[PDB]
Amino acid sequence: RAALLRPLAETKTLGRWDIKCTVKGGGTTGQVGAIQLGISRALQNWEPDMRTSLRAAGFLTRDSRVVERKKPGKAKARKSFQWV
RNA sequence: GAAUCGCUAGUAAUCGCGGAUCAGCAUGCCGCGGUGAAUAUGUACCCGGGCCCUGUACACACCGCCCGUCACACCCUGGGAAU
Repeated sequence: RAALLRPLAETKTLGRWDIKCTVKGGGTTGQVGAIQLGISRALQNWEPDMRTSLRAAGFLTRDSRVVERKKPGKAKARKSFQWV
């Protein structure tokens, strides 16, 4: 909740807007991030003037750390068995 | 225990979920997603690889070649009393 309210604890006393939302897929941190960045998209009600206040702190871009798959042979994407 | 192994950001660690072969079956394997950091001093060190510059009796290429005593067999030869 604190995480999803930071996106508007700047240049907004919270007393100006309404958000009707929805989210699916993934997990507890995935969904919260998804909602956060959706708000970050739709903060374009004032289009050419809010990305000013936003990009500075970094409230615009996705976390492109999408999970790294499992390769063969190993037991994970970087873990490896033990040779002697 | 000595040691020794695995890893530099969605990774480590754990969380389960899903296949596989198959009537009967996974602590195994393959895949998928949840959550999720430590640390970047960098080539000093052991380590590993390359360069090129020197030295080599090595070329099966140093786990290489290789010397010497002793134990062993055959062969040849010297000294040697006395002849």
